[PDB]
Amino acid sequence: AAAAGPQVFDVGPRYTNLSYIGEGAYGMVCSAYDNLNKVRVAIKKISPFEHQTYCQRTLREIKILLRFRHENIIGINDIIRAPTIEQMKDVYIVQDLMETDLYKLLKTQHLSNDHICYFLYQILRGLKYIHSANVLHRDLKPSNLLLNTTCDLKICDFGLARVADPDHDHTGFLTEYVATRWYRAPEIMLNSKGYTKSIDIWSVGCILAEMLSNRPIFPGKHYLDQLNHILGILGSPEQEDLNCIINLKARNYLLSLPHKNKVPWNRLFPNADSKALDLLDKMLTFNPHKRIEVEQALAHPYLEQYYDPSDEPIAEAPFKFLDDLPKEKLKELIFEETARFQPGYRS
Repeated sequence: AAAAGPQVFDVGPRYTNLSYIGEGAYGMVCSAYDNLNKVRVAIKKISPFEHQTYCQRTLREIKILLRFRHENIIGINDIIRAPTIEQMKDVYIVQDLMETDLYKLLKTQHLSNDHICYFLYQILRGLKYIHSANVLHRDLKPSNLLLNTTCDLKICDFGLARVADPDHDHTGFLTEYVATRWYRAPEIMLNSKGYTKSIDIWSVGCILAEMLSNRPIFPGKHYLDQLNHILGILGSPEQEDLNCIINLKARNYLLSLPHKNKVPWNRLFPNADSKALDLLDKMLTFNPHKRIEVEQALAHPYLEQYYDPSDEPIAEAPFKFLDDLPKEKLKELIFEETARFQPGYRS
């Protein structure tokens, strides 16, 4: 019994004065007023119950976000749903209102070196906490980095997140993959399921590059094209790195390519701070075993103004949970996961 330029956006007695925003993440987003807290908040209506995938992504995200508590990761403030499973058709997730995201910002604004440094610091600070919980985000990109007007940055969208599993990371050449193409690490196309922490560091390197130039560094138009963009900049992998790829099909593909030399980061980014480029290089390293880890990245000289490991907190314990559960049983776990926000007992 309240409408937003259709459709039904019914968020109960707490949240007044709706105001449409976007249409992302298989639902719809409005600004609204939190009468208990007296601040404007953001609300996403989620109607995922018709597709098993939507339900998977939704449960995964709610479980992680309710467990995490960190300044640089979006929190869930409230969840609104019907009082029974039967009546529950939609779920509304209430979060802090964030003005913009890095994707929208990069369309129109050039970043100062100071803004790049502070945004990168906050991304890595959030990622340290995520990785400390043994979780991989697996879809970091500018549109999943929320910003407010005071340059505070919060990571969102844990729909493809997974618990790290390096022992089961190996796969064959050209294995299909779901996360956003332009931010995929080279090993995804060669021999990796993206079950290790290094997958996220690559995505952060891509984001840094994009903050430096306002354009994606590796804009592949299709699955294999992505690998060739990467190789056009990094150059042919070195023998040691090629020897690490024991997958014959992936190794022979790399050996089949004509030799390409590295394109120097300062040719690519002539206006960039040289310490930023040194860190860039370390994040965009071909061999994931040689790729910098999140805590080393935080200690890099580029970030010296901000680095303070006592103020870079970690999760109080690892996270542990999947795809085998049907749409019906997923609705039930979602119902249980959101119980804490219910009025429940009222006299």
